[PDB]
Amino acid sequence: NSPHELKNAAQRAADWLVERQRPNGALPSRTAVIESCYKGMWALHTAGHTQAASAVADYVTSLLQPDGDIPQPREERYFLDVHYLYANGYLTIGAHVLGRFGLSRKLMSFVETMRNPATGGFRSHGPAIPGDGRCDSVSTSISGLAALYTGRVDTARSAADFLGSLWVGQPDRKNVFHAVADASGAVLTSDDAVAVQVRKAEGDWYFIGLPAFFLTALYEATEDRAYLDLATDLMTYMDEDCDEDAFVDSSCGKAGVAAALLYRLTGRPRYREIAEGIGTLLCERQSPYGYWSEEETGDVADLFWGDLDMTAEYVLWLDLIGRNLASGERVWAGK
Amino acid sequence: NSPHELKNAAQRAADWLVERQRPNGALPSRTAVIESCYKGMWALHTAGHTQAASAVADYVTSLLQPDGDIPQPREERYFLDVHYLYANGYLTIGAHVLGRFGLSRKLMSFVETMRNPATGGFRSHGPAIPGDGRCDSVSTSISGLAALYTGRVDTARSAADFLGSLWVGQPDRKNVFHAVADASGAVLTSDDAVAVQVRKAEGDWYFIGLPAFFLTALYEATEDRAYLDLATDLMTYMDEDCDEDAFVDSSCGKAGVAAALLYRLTGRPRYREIAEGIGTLLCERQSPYGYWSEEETGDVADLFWGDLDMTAEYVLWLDLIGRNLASGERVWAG
Repeated sequence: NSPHELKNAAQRAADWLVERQRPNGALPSRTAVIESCYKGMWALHTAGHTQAASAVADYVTSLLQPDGDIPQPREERYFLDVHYLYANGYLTIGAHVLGRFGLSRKLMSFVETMRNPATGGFRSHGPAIPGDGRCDSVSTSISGLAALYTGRVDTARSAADFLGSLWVGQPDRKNVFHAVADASGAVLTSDDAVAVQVRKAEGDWYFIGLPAFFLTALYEATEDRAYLDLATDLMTYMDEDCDEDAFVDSSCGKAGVAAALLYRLTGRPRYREIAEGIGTLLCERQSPYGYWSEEETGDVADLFWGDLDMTAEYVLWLDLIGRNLASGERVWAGK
Repeated sequence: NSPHELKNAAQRAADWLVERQRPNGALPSRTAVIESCYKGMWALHTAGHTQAASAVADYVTSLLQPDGDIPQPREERYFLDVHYLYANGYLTIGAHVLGRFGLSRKLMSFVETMRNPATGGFRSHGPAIPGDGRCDSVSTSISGLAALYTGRVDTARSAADFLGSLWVGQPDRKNVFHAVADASGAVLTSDDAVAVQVRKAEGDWYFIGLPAFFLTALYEATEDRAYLDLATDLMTYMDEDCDEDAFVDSSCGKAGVAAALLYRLTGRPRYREIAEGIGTLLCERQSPYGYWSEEETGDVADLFWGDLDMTAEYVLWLDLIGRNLASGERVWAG
C-alpha cells in the first residue's frame, strides 16, 4: 500500500465521522463520554475537516472546568486510574494545532499539575480518583508530546527522563514490560500495575509504541542522540523481542507512526517495512463505509465509544505514516 | 456565502496546488523563490493535503541555513527590506503544525534574533540587507503569531507591546497609519517607511489587519483585556475611519480572519458581517480554474509567484474564516 492509499483510507473515515457529527460538535458515539472523541480535534484537522474539528473544540470547551481538566463525562476505567491524561493529551494537541490557544493553554496547564517533578512522569489517576501516585508510560508519553506541540520542551525532556529510567529499570523485559512506576520512581511490578506480556498476543502494545513515537518526535525537536537511541531501542525491542502481535494488534498504530517518522529521520529501510506493513494492515480492517470496528459491519449511524475512538485514531496514524513514508522517499532517494 | 462554500473554495485551490507540485516539494512557481511558497506548509496542512504540505517541508528544509534562516532564493523587495520575516513567520507556523519540531525550532530561533529587545518589534530588513534597524507591524505581527504557535508567549506579548505603542504613538491616524517604527521605538514618519493612505483606497491594509488578527489570537491565548481592546480598536479603526478598500483590497484577508475570530470570541454580529463579506468576495474573485490571479485566466500549469502565494494565502484565510464563522454560530446563535 502506497502513501496515497493510506491517505485515502484516512479521508474516508474522516468523511464518515463528519457526516454523522452531532450539532453540538460531539462525534457520533453511543455514549456521551470524552473518551469517544478526545482524538477528534487532531484527527479531523489533519484530514482537512477544520470546521468539524472546530466543532469538536466547541463541544470540548463546553466540558472544560476552571482548573483546565475535563473529569466528566468519563466511564472507561482506563481513562480514570490507568492513563487518565490520555484524553487530555490529544485534547491539548488537537486544540493547539487548531489555534485554540486558550483551550490548549488551560488543558496543558492542568496536565502539568499531574507531573511528578521527582521522576518526570505523570500521575495515572485523575483528581479525586483513588490512587497511590503511580505514573505510567502512556500518560507520560502523551503529556510529553503535548508539551512538544505547545512548546514546553522542558516538560517533554522531563517526560523522556521518566521513560529512560522506566526502560533501564525493567526487571525482566524479555517476558514482561512493566509500564508503571511509583511516585518515587521505582518500577512497579505489582499485579494491579499495567504489564505487557511481550511474548503473548494480548495487545496493550501502545504502552511501548507511544513512548517510541514521542521519543522520536523529541529527537527531531532537539537532535539529542539519547532520545534517538532510546526510540530505536524500543523499536528493536518490539521488532525482535516482542510478539508478532506488537505489529498486528489494533494498538500497533503508534509503533507504525514511530517507524514512519524514524524512516524519514534515519533513512533505514527496516523502519519503512514496519510502517508499510502496519499501514497496509489498518487499511484492510477498514469497513467499506469508512469506520473501524471490532465487531460492527453494518451501515450504522453511530458506534461504540471504543470503535469511534479507534476510527479517529486511525485517521491520525494513517495520515502520519503516509506523509512520513512519502517524505522519507523523497529525502533518501539515491541519497 | 456559507462556511461550507468558503471551505469548498479553499479545497479547490488546494487541489489545484497539489495537482502541479514539483517532485522536490516546491509549488508550481514560475520563478523558484521562497516568497512563492512560504504559506504552503500551513495552507496545505489545513486543507488536509498533509503529504503535499510535508513535501513543501522537505523543500523548505533543503533551503535551511545553519542559523535557521532561508536568505535565498529571494528577489522581491518586500521580502528583503520591507518585511523580511514575513516568509519566516509562515514557515515557522506551517512547520510547527505539521510536527516538524526541529524545523520549527530552528526557524523560530532565527526570528527571535531579529527581535528588537528594547521595543518588541522585529527588524524589517534581513541580515546583510541595507537598513536602519526599523521594525514594521507586519514582521512583528507574523513573528508574534509564530511565537504564539510555538509556545513562546513572552515573545508574543512583547510583539503586542510594540503594536500597542505603535498604535498610541500615531501622530495622525485619521489620514495615515505609519506602520514602521525606528530602532528606538518611536513611530517612523520617514517618506521611505510604510505609511497606509487610510482615507484613500490604496491597499496595504494588511499592515493593520494582520496586527488585528495576531492580537485577537493573543487575547484568546491569554484573555488579557488589553489585547482584546486593541484588536477591536483596530477593527473599529478599519471599519469606520479607514476607506472601504480596507475590506475590498486583496490584502483584506487578514482582517477577514480577525473579524471571524472576533465574532466567535465576542459574538457581536458586525464581526460576522465583515468576515462573511470578505469571504464571499474572495470566492467571487477565485478563478473557476481553482487558483487566484490578478490577470491570469487560463488553464495554466504554473503561476506567477505573487499569484501562487495569493492562492495559498486564500486557502488559509477562507478556511480560518469558515471554521470561525461556523463555530461562532454554534456558540452564540443559542
